[PDB]
Amino acid sequence: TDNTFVSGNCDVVIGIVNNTVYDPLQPELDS
Amino acid sequence: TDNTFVSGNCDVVIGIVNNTVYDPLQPELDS
Repeated sequence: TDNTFVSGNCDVVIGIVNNTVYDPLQPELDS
Repeated sequence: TDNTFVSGNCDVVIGIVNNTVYDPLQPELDS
């Protein structure tokens, strides 16, 4: 999430691909 | 907080206005 920005939806961009975007706040939830 | 930067106080800038700055970390800590 720090290296990318969320804009629009996935049905707009032409050629978009699916991949897992790492979120650094998720593993911190266990604290 | 990610789209803005914290500098100085509110008594310096001329024309500053009051609003609610959304912190994405609030729902993460509550969840």
